[PDB]
Amino acid sequence: PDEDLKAELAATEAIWLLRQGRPEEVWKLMQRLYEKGDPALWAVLRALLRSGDEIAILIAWNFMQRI
Amino acid sequence: PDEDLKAELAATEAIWLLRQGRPEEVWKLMQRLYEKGDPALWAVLRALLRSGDEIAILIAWNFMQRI
Amino acid sequence: PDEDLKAELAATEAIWLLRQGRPEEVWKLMQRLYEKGDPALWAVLRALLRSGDEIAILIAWNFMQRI
Amino acid sequence: PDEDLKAELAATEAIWLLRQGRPEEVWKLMQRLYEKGDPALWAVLRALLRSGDEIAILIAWNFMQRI
Amino acid sequence: PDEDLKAELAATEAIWLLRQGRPEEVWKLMQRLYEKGDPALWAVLRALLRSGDEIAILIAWNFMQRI
Amino acid sequence: PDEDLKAELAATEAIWLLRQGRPEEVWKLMQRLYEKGDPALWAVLRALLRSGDEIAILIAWNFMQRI
Amino acid sequence: PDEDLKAELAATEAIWLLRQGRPEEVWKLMQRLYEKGDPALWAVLRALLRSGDEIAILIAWNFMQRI
Amino acid sequence: PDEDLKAELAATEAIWLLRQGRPEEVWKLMQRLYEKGDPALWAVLRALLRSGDEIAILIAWNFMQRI
Amino acid sequence: PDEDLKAELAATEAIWLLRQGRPEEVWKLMQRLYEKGDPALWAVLRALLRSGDEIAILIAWNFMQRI
Amino acid sequence: PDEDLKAELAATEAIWLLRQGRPEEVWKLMQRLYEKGDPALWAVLRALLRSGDEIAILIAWNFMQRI
Amino acid sequence: PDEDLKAELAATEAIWLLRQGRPEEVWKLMQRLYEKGDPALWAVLRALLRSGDEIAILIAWNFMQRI
Amino acid sequence: PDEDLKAELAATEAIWLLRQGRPEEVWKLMQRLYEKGDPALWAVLRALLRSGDEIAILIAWNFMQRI
Amino acid sequence: PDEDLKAELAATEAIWLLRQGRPEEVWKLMQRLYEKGDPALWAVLRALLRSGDEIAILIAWNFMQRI
Amino acid sequence: PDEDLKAELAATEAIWLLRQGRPEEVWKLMQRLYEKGDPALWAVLRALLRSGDEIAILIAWNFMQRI
Repeated sequence: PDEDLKAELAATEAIWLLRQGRPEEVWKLMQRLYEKGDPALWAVLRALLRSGDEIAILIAWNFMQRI
Repeated sequence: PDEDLKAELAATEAIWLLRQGRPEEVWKLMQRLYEKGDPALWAVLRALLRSGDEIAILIAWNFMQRI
Repeated sequence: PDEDLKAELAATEAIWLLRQGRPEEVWKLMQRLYEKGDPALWAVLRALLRSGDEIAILIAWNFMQRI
Repeated sequence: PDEDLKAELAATEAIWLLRQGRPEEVWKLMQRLYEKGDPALWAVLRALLRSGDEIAILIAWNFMQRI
Repeated sequence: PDEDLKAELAATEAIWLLRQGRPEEVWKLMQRLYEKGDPALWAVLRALLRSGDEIAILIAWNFMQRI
Repeated sequence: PDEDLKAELAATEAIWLLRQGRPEEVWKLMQRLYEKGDPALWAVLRALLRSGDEIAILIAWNFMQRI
Repeated sequence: PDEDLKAELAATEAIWLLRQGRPEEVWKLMQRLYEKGDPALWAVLRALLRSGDEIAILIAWNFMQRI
Repeated sequence: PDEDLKAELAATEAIWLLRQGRPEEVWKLMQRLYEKGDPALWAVLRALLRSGDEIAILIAWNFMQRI
Repeated sequence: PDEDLKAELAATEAIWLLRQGRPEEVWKLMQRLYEKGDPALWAVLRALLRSGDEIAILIAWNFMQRI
Repeated sequence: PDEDLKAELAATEAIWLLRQGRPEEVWKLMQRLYEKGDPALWAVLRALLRSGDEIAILIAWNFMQRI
Repeated sequence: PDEDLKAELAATEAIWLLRQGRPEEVWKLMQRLYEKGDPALWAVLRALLRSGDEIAILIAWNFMQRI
Repeated sequence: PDEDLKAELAATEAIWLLRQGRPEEVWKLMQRLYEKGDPALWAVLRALLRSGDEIAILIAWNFMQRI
Repeated sequence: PDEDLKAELAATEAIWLLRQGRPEEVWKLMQRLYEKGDPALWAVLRALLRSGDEIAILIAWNFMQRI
Repeated sequence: PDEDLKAELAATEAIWLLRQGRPEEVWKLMQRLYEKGDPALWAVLRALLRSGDEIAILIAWNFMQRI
């Protein structure tokens, strides 16, 4: 399932950007995934919610509140 | 009470879709239940809230916020 | 795998009928599944055997003894 | 003793089919072994009985009840 | 990385204003940072969220809910 | 600092109204404080949030969500 | 997935030959699998490595050292 | 450092392919990284060595033995 | 008291420069504060002395030995 | 099974030569067994590997690395 | 013994390059030391082997295998 | 950061000279580093202060007292 | 058995050279012993393997891998 | 190394003079060692610092403060 690989890679990139302090790029990544209709958006959301970081949690909440 | 059977089946389908990674179909299921006025919507919401899964919980919150 | 969804729904309906006290309807459900050649029959049997209820266990034994 | 190898392979295939959810194919395997007069039938029966799975146990009982 | 120094100073000023009881000035500081496109906004948000103060937490939530 | 006295009195009145079962009057008090630009609004909010009462907490959240 | 069944059977035959004291036949089995390009070679290697038997471990090392 | 992102992605893909049972593709990934001179090869090697999986460990050893 | 804010910011910058490994800039910061007669010099000295870092402690001692 | 007796005798002679300090004769014994195609080679290898002696272990590794 | 100082410096540089993620430069350092006939090569090897890092250990093994 | 490598090497040389009983050479090393304006002077000072050796501590104090 | 004395002396010299930091001389000693056909080579190898020193262990492995 | 003997003798004489209550003679000994450029000065300083006697410690500090 290459879709699962793409989900894993998207979550890895999202958490890396989080660790590098680029919430704007996390938001842009989620935006691109949503615009494409890519299901990896939900893997990114799951990784953000389970990261345990407050900024990531609020990012996930706010992005779910708009899709 | 066939209504209770339908509620059980709706909650089972919703949780199964959740485990299969189809949040979009969970949302569509909730949308159809709401549009038809089916009370099984609340059984689905209860199952989501008690699933213990973050994505399901956020889905339940966001869907209650619109009906 | 929608086959797995159908199996889950069949097992949920069977256990619900059991809880509602309709062994005749459980038997009829198993009969219909067998007539169709539907593999969900085995999911129903597994759920009955693991229910821990004596009536369900005897129903499962007796139905397996005829297929 | 290539007969022991064939018994091992038959039991492995039977338990694999069990894990893959194909009781019909387990039954067909047992039927073929019985038709050929192959002693690996008893290895299959022993593996099913010691698997600890209720469906396998009932399959073993019902098949011994007909040979 | 003088950007990290600016982030540290912004978070220090935000928490100091919090201790001095000026939520309005915290909000104005966040507004200025957002207007300039300064990444120190996220350092301020992180400090507010991890301060453990209810007013700061609500301020952070409400401000993220508008950018 | 008579401003601190006014903050203390506002918080005392808010909590008293809460104990007397007048959420409408708590809301009106917060409304008047906001209209006049009085910083005692934040003391009232802090007292409501730390009261540990569910109605007061929801009142504080909802009022912060509008100013 | 018949590929998984073939992997299981290859590993079972390899470990059986090991228990029967035929390392030459284990090597020939691995050679045949490699010649055919069969992925069951890796299942055989994994079974040998996890067997905990010194001869099997050395066989696995030496065969990986040549493919 | 986008080089660190690429290293993270390469290691994630390598471990995912490992979980999907494609040692051949892990080897091809390492081969491509070596051919291009990409430093992510060492991130892949480190992930394999620390995965705790025997096949990954042997793959890492054998690949380091040829570069 | 904006004087207290300036003291807090001076101490934060001094400890940040310390963490970044710029003792020369810590010394220059103290020199500027002394030249301007700014009381934040003592906040910087206090932060250095309580940092628990040997280099900072010696810097504080040596600078006090000249003012 | 006189083959098992020959394997036992070969392993006994190999370990005795080991205790007598004649690694050259152990190597020559293994060479003769390999040249004749005698399966007792593997019994000797197993005895060396399980002897717990470093020299015997290295001898076994090096000899397997050439057959 | 300036030879001991040079050995210490070579080992420090090797471990630093290891921490900086430059295995290629560790290999080049070892190659230069070997080419010049410098005994600090063995200090580097010892430091790599006792570092407890898997990549360094494999580097040390592979380099000793070629000199 | 080759500056960090130079700092590491300077601290290693300083501590080695300390072990060799050459305080004069430690002082000369610090003098050269100061004359060149090399920031590795502070790494040397930190290593001396954390060495736990009384002579090194006094050397560090006395040298900081003159720069 | 004067050959046992020669083995003891060879092992003592090898371990002494090891303690003196001369791996090249250990290798040359092993080379001379091998060239002359002296059985003390195996005593040297055993002493190196049981020394517990990583460099000695690698030396023993590599030298056995060539004779 | 007769230099080490001379260092030992200088430290012994210094500590003996300390026990005899002649700090002036300790100071004169240090002065002579410094004037002649003898490295035994540092052995004397080390012995004084590690003696645990307050007068010796202050003597060592004050003398290091002048060389």
